[PDB]
Amino acid sequence: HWGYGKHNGPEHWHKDFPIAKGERQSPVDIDTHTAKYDPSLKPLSVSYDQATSLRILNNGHAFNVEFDDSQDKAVLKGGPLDGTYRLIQFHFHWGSLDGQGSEHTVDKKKYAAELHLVHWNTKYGDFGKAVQQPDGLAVLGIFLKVGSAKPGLQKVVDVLDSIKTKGKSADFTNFDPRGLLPESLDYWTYPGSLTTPPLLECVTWIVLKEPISVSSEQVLKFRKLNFNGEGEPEELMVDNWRPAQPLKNRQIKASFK
Ligand SMILES: NS(=O)(=O)c1ccc(NC(=O)COc2ccc3c(c2)OC(=O)CC3)cc1
Ligand SMILES: [Zn+2]
Repeated sequence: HWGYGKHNGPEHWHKDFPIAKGERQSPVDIDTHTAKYDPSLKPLSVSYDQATSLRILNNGHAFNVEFDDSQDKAVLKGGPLDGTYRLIQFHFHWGSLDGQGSEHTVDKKKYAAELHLVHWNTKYGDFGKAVQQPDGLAVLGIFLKVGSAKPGLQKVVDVLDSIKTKGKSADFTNFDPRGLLPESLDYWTYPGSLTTPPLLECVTWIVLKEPISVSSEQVLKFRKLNFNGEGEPEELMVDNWRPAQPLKNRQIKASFK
């Protein structure tokens, strides 16, 4: 099956998922000089005060913190979006070394990790239908650099021992995702895709300019997770990122001058 190894990694995905060579694939390099300020972009509206986290799962490619998305509780609106997008899960991508790990890059710079807060357009009724639509998802991407610890991430870090291997899950209630945001909501935006199979071209990408700082110990703990299931040779969950894909016929717009 697909993964991030030499024999099943990103260069192989097109054989089972031909859209991997499509016209709006993600991630991309964000060339900050070529991104144009769009004064018609509105501020992002992040309404997470009623978020209800439920569970954390190691799915064999990352860990997902999952939310109750059966009502409008944690929603993203505004920015480039029309309508209301409900938070369903967040996860990260990260490297084996602090110098790599992000999916998006900024002037070819790689951050140590990248957080994806995944939301689906409520006009499509549930997540499975949304991913079949060109405006079905809005993913908020936030870069992680290594420096000072992020206090709001520590609850995530400390449960990872309990989901070391693929298929393990743990209760994860009462987690506040606002503790993962940077101060500024300035962003870049462009039309793209899921960055893992099935690579569907259903995502409005909203990538924040301001990274968050996490400590070396925090990302160290991400790197102790396993891609494999319990009882099967240990493969550390590192470098679970897809590299930048061709921009093709797309413009990245900036919300800020
Ligand atoms: N890296 S990315 O572009 O942000 C990116 C973001 C999101 C995805 N896809 C998903 O999360 C899938 O969600 C699901 C899928 C299946 C089921 C679910 C929830 O619940 C169940 O009942 C069992 C079935 C891929 C990539
Ligand atoms: Zn992701």
